[PDB]
Amino acid sequence: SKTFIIGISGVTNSGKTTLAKNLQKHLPNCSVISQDDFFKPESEIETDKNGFLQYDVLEALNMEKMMSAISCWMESARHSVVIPILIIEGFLLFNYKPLDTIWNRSYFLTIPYEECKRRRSTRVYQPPDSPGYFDGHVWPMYLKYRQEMQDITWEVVYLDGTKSEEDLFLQVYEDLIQEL
Ligand SMILES: Nc1ncnc2c1ncn2[C@@H]1O[C@H](COP(=O)(O)OP(=O)(O)O)[C@@H](O)[C@H]1O
Ligand SMILES: [Mg+2]
Repeated sequence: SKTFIIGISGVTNSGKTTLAKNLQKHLPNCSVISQDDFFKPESEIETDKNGFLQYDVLEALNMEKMMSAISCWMESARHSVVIPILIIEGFLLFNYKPLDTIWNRSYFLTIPYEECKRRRSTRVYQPPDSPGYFDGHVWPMYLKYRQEMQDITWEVVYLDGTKSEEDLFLQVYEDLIQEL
């Protein structure tokens, strides 16, 4: 019956998947769900005035399919001990109200504008980032999300994504040992 559910959010390229993976390998009976696995097909993505595909919005995501994956994990978690841990990591978690009571802990990776743009440029997407995509869409949708975070009623731990991978792992691991 009992579970421990962790949210890891933050801007694109802030190290969410990396952190989730480092935690998983050190925590027993731990799983990870990635929001990145639940994008709608390209044809269902809206395009704005400037021709920018709206990927960085809840409407780009099949959150019904994501919820069923979380329910599948819970059912598995029930038979996993003869406390199971789930880590949900993704760029748009904490503004999704159906999940607002799920979080036992809530982490938010932050990196500044320049570093985010730098990392984002080293990654190859499907389809590739158009020129101007970061300034015309990615960063604006991020600031909109941070504005939406201002009415979150529960505690969120903001993490500095420019710290080394191990530094971030230890910081979160130390926090978790104290919460579990
Ligand atoms: N602590 C860190 N410091 C610097 N770079 C990192 C760190 N963690 C991950 N990265 C790198 O930044 C990029 C984004 O990492 P990833 O974990 O995929 O981010 P996200 O899941 O938030 O998109 C990758 O190239 C990855 O190797
Ligand atoms: Mg990721």
